Amino acid sequence: QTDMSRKAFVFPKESDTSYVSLKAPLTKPLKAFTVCLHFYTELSSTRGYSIFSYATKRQDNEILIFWSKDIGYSFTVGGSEILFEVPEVTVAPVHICTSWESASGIVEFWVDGKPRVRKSLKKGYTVGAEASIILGQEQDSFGGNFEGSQSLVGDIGNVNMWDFVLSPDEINTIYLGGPFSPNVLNWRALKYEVQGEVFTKPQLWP
Amino acid sequence: QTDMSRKAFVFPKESDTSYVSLKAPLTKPLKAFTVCLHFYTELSSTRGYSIFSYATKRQDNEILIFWSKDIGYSFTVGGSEILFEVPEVTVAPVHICTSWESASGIVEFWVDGKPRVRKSLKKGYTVGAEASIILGQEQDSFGGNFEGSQSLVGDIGNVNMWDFVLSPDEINTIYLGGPFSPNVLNWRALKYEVQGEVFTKPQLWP
Amino acid sequence: QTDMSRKAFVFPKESDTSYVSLKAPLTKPLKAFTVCLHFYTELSSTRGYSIFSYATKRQDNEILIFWSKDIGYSFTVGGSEILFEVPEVTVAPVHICTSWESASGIVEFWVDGKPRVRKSLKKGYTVGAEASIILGQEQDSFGGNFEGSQSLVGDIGNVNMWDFVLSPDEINTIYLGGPFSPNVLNWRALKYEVQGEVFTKPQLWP
Amino acid sequence: QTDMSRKAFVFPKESDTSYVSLKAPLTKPLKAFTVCLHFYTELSSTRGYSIFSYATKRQDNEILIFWSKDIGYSFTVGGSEILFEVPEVTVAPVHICTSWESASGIVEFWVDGKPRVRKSLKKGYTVGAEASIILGQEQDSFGGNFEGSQSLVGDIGNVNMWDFVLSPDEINTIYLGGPFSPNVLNWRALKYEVQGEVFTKPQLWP
Amino acid sequence: QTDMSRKAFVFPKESDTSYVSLKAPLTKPLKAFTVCLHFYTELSSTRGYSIFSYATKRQDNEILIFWSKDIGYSFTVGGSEILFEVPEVTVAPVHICTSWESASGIVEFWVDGKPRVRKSLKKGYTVGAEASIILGQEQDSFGGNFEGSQSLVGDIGNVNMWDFVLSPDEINTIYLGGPFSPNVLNWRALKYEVQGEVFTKPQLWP
Amino acid sequence: QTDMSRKAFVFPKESDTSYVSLKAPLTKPLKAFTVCLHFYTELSSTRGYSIFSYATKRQDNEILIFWSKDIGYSFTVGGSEILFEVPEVTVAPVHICTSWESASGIVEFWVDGKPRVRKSLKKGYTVGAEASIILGQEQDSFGGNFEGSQSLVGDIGNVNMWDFVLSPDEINTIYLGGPFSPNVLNWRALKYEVQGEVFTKPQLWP
Amino acid sequence: QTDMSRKAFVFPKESDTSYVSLKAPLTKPLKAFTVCLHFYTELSSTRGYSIFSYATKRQDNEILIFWSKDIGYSFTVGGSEILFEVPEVTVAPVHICTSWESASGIVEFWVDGKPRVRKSLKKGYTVGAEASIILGQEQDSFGGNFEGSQSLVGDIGNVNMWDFVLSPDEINTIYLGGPFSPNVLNWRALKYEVQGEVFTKPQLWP
Amino acid sequence: QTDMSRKAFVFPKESDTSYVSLKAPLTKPLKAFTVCLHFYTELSSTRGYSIFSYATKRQDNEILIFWSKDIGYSFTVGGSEILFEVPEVTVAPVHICTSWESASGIVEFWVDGKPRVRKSLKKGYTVGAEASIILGQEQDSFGGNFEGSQSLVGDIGNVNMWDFVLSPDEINTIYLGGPFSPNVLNWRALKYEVQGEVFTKPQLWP
Amino acid sequence: QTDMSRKAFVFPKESDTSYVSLKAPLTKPLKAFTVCLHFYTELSSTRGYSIFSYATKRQDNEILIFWSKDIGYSFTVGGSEILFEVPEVTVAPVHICTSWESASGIVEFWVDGKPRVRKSLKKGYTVGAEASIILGQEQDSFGGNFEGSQSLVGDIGNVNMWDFVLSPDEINTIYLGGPFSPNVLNWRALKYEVQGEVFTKPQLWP
Ligand SMILES: [Ca+2]
Ligand SMILES: [Ca+2]
Ligand SMILES: [Ca+2]
Ligand SMILES: [Ca+2]
Ligand SMILES: [Ca+2]
Ligand SMILES: [Ca+2]
Ligand SMILES: [Ca+2]
Ligand SMILES: [Ca+2]
Ligand SMILES: [Ca+2]
Ligand SMILES: [Ca+2]
Ligand SMILES: [Ca+2]
Ligand SMILES: [Ca+2]
Ligand SMILES: [Ca+2]
Ligand SMILES: [Ca+2]
Ligand SMILES: [Ca+2]
Ligand SMILES: [Ca+2]
Ligand SMILES: [Ca+2]
Ligand SMILES: [Ca+2]
Repeated sequence: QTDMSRKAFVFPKESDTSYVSLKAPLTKPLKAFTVCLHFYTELSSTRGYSIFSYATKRQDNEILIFWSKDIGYSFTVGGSEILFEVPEVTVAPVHICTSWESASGIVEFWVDGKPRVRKSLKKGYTVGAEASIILGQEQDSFGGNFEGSQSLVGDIGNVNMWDFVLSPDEINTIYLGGPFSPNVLNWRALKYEVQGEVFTKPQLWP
Repeated sequence: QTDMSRKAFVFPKESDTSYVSLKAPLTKPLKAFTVCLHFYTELSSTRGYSIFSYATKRQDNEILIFWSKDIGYSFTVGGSEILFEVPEVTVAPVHICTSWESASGIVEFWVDGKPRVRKSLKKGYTVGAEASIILGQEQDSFGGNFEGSQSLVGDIGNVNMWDFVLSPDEINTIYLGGPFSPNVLNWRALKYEVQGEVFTKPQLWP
Repeated sequence: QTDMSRKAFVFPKESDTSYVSLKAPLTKPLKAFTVCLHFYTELSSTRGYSIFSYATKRQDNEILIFWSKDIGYSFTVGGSEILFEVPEVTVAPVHICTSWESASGIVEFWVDGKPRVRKSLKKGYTVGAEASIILGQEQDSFGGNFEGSQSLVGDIGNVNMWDFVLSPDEINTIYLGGPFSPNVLNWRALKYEVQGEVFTKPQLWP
Repeated sequence: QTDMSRKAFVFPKESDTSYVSLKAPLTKPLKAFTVCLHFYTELSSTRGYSIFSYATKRQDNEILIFWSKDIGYSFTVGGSEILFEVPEVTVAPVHICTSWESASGIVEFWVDGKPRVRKSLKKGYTVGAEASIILGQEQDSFGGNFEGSQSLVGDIGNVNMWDFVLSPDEINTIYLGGPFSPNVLNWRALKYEVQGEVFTKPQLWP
Repeated sequence: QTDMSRKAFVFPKESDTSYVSLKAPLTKPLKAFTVCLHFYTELSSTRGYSIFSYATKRQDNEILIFWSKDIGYSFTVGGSEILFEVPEVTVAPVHICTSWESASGIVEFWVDGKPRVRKSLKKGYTVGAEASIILGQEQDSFGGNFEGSQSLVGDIGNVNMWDFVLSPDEINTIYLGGPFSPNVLNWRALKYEVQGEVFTKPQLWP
Repeated sequence: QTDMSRKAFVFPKESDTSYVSLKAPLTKPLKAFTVCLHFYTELSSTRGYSIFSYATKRQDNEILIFWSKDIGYSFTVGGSEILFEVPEVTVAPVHICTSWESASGIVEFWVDGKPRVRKSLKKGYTVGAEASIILGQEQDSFGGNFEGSQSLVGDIGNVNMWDFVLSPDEINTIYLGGPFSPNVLNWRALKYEVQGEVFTKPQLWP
Repeated sequence: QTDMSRKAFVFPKESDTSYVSLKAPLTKPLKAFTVCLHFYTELSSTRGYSIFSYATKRQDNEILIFWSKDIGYSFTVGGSEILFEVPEVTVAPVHICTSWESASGIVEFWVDGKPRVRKSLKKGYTVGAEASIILGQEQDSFGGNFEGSQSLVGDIGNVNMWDFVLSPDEINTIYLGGPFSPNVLNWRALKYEVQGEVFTKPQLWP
Repeated sequence: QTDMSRKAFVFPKESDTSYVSLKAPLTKPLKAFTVCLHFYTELSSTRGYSIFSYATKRQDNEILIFWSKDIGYSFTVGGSEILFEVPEVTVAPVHICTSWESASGIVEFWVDGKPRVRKSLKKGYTVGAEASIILGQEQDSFGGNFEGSQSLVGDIGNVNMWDFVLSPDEINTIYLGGPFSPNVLNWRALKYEVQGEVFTKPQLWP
Repeated sequence: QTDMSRKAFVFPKESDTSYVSLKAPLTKPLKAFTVCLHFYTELSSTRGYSIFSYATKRQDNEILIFWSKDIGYSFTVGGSEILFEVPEVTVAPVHICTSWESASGIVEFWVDGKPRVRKSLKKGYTVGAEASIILGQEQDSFGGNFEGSQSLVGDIGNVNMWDFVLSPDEINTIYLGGPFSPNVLNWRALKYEVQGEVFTKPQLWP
């Protein structure tokens, strides 16, 4: 097993082929999820980029967190999308957590430990468990059809996924970094393979 | 009576049907009141929304705390309005306390523990005791005739009401959430009825 | 004598009839003085207003502390006037101390414990003891001829006066709320007469 | 959960009743750890005292940091003790960090950013996760059997725990106060209960 | 008031008659205080002496800061005592602050800007407001019964008293002589009476 | 000589006659100096003003610290000038230190304890000791020819002059007001002559 | 060797001739380096300037750290360049660390202890060992052809160089003034020739 | 060959089996050598220990750097011993360099960059090339017959060996750490075999 | 008169005949004085020696500064004596200032710029102005009867006398050698006569 503790994937150039693919142990479909990660990029002013691409064979945008230029975070489940407008962006490593509960469709979006207002999305939908989870690229087909103009350039790490909505107090722990253990996707117990020009480096963020 | 502590009502979509109705065990018509609440919504940039609607058969806007777009807090008692103009509104959870006394008609409006200047309103009025207290909607009938364009979207919680003007010292403790005991309307002992899509979730705020 | 400690005069409407007259014991002409007060008004958004009027039978602006629109504090003694041009004004209680010495005419203006540059005004003048001290109105005759366009709206309190120039240390103890003994006009021992709609309420400012 | 930054627990009298109990919801057993803390006491010449007591139900001294009078720091894991002799200790706040690695049993003790020599302890052992973590007292049973002659008298704070061995350059960051993310026990995000006479005060140490 | 700034009471010879009485405008009974002062004396290697003696009519040792031969500072409140043992003493001006809080009885003793360990004393007591404050002597009645063997011989100055516990940040400013405003007993505005052989000299200590 | 501690010269009106002349007990020509002073003036946005005018019969601008409108500080030695442009000036008391060394011509300028970049001026020059040092005016003869447009209005004090370049650590303590001994011009021991409307007052800055 | 600790090279004038040449007997060609330094200059808003110019006989820009006007830090290795655009330059002493690893070509750029995003440069290149390191000038031939329009004006110090990439924790140690051991270029152990008008002065920066 | 940069060998237990054997590519008999190393041990006050054991087939103490209890560093070549008395020894890592020259027998012994007095040992002797270099043990045969009472308990690292006398200037760089290239035994490029309980850890010294 | 600046009298040999006698332009009997001088001698562990001897026809010990072996500085006025005990003397040049005031009897004694505690002596006495000042001998008659066992051996210089008590500030400048103007006895303007073996030499102290 690989323990990524204090290590981040570095995607130091724009390309369509540098990416890492993550394997979840998940088999049953998701009635809820929380995903959290650190990322650090310069792109935000220049262009949009894919942060986190979760594609099932039914749907290439089954979970997508997308920075949209001059807009903010696009959050999409099942191809349906909502925006958390971010009007001023700062060159610092940013930590996000995003939780989606099917039963109500409530999306919480958390940036550096601050919550966004709970929006509604895709109430009653079910996320498929058979997924190609890709970091560094946007996939428009199951595990493929990357576009360089949507690649992440820079750092991504601490990528953790839960099959349930974390409470606010939990998320405070994640941000400050107290003890936690994910069950869908564990940074400390990460099954992954790396394709293209991708490096593991010490994380820049504490 | 439910201890709603740590929990908030989530109004995740614009609708004309999602509201919670709060039941006051209130006998005497109000010579004075204090209402305090947290809310968190992004609409402030976008449109007006009803924070707190208190209606009676003779008067639908018997108390209205209303965000008016690009203006700030409308405060109404008995159909008469005053404004606490807010030139710029943070996308953060806002705690407001508002207190009105019939003998003087002084309104104190408090935002996040900071007092606005006292303003006169409706000296010698007397607020009807038998009232429809609606969260999430503005109301024009006794308990209905809502408007989608004025529904709150996002969170409302810690809704406490006193039949008297708290001194500044109490209002400090409320903003701290220190030891206090409402008597008209107690979040720790809320009697309420929920209609439409309204969800009770962990509050996003201290 | 009334101990006004912790209490403020509230002028919640503009009128030319609401004023509180302060009775000084002073019988000997002032060759120097200091006047400190807390006030709270949003009128700065709107118009000029009298903070503090001190009229003698001869001269109605014997001491005037006046907010001049787009300018700031207009300090005039014996009808002659100086500006402390204030670049930016905010919705906060403001504590001012202003002291004048005949022997040199040095005016010191202190705002929230920050000194303005010393200016000379009316060197060699002498201020008459037989005066009418009015809060809430600018005063153009010994007890009257008020203008609504110049009234105070909101809060005035801690109105203390000395017949000598306080030192910088002494002023710091006023602002930080230490012990002091005003010998002309004592908030803790105020002889005063409310007229019209003026209220005594707890000071909003700590 | 409370942010304890800048604050310390004060245990101002010898007793067996005053303690604070820290919650670490660890799931996986600790194969390695680092614990760092600030403490301030004058007992060091009078008697021994428990700095940091970690107890499992099988083992009450599962991690103990103990000052042995006229000896120095006692570091025990799984009930076996090693001494870091300290021929004199001054009346000053002392920052200690101690790391233990199962894979080697190397114990690394740091006092005010100076390492002691590395020593071997409990090579191949494993520390149980379900534990009672106590400040101010020494445990002789899980969560209890405190003994006044072993209580801390004085201050303890900045209690941070990692489930891995910090490198020497990381420990300098802690000592110098650079940013860090404790993965087990986070002072910024501390979950605790207080029992008996214990107070939260501003830290005396920088 | 006298501005004592940079001036010290010199008690150059042993006597039982020479003392300074300090008048505090104090009427509320003190739930907490800070005493800070400079003193300079040879006696420390020879006999005990009163540093700072505060008496009420019911208690001659209401607050006492006493040097005890071969022991150190004795801090006593309401007649109950604790020792801050000073193992070895040198001939230099020493700046002390002492803080006491009723709500916990924590005594903070500060020597030249270094904190002693927090100790417990007289929790829940209250210090009487009507007091005789004497420098140079230890009083056993309200203002008398001095003893020559307990008199201070040497320099005392910068006697500042607060009715509240200064935070450590503050106290550093004190010891640096940063801007500070004592609200109970202020050097820069000292109301005092001298009896016998006490001289006002330039302070030796910077 | 006078100890001017905690006192400032006040130049409360614009004139050409009000100035104070400071006498340097100096006989040997200066190969280096440090001059530090506090001043407080509104003029900064209106017009230029002389801060510190040092003239000799050879050279009326032998040292000139001069505010040039919208430029900032002019520092001139021997009539040759360098600028420390200050793009925004604010109404606050400002402490400057300026240092000149002949052996290198390095000018250190310091504002409120922050150093400007070292610039070179007048390498190898030597400054005459027989000088008229005038505050409040720019002198264009040895001791006269003032210009009202160049007078200081406001306050100047703590003028301390050294015949050597203070190290940065020294200049730090000055700004803190640690103990220091200026050997050319000492505010604790100032010999001065006051001409016209100039007052000694308590200094407004801390 | 000379210990430059606490000392900076001052380049107080624009010149083509003022430089210091630093000697490293670097034997092995660099597959990695870190260079860290403090510099202080006002030119940032005026024009570009060379910070750190390292040349080999084959390549005049073998390592160059260059401020480029209204853009920021030009980092080039082997004549290939990347930009860390800086939109808004404080005039304050700035600490930078830059590291380059051949194996990846990852450039880390750190400004006042905060990392820029990692960028790719010259993957697989090797930096020549026989090199001339110039402070104060940009060199276009192995040891000359300096352009005064590119000279640094201001301070350079703490110039430490490692032949390997420092971890983030090592860089926090450098910036916080912790203990470090440079294996290529050592301010504590610096061997250099001053040429032209360069002075050694105490550093203006902590 | 391994780069042991920033790593140390750790001997955390007293044993006669834990050692590392260093394989010098030494082709020729040594007329001169320098050996420099960092080591860190408590034993110095307890008992003697081998630092650096060089044995040829002919001579088991061909070079031995030995801490003999209460004396200090025993330096012996060819079985002939000189003592550098170290009367006070401390718990700090100690960097030693030691050089011996056949042509003169002058031994330079350097402790933390301080030279001991030069001493004569074994003039004209010639050290054999066929040598077992052992760290952690003192060998009485070629590669064997260790004694647990002479083992190093603690850290050793930066083992660099030159077949020539380093000048003092070189030694300085060694101690501070600038660029150097050893030709007999290179820590940057080390061939070593590990026997028993020996660990490689991050070095504790900077 | 001779400017003796930078020069000291050297008394290289014990004798009862070597002295320098200093002539005071002093006529009014001293109500107060300060004397400051540098001396350097190794006798302090051998025997007592006269530092400074002031005689009148009526009183040979009118002012005596005397080192009394194992005690310290004997200071006597009118034959009344106080000791400033020195715990351990050091072999270095020492600067003392000692000052006396009749009106209070207070003695200030300064050693190397550090004040001793003020001690009372001879209050209300007056020192005779018709005086013989001798350096190098203790005089038991008006200008004679010296004792070799009391002679100074070594150096004395910078002997300055004021008819008044210098402030602490002033004494600092002395010790630093800032500009100062003695009015009783001026080393820059010295009248002296020399008998026996005394030499003028460059001063050893800085
Ligand atoms: Ca897609
Ligand atoms: Ca795409
Ligand atoms: Ca309505
Ligand atoms: Ca409506
Ligand atoms: Ca008028
Ligand atoms: Ca009017
Ligand atoms: Ca136990
Ligand atoms: Ca026990
Ligand atoms: Ca007593
Ligand atoms: Ca007594
Ligand atoms: Ca001019
Ligand atoms: Ca001029
Ligand atoms: Ca070039
Ligand atoms: Ca060039
Ligand atoms: Ca052997
Ligand atoms: Ca052996
Ligand atoms: Ca005698
Ligand atoms: Ca004699």
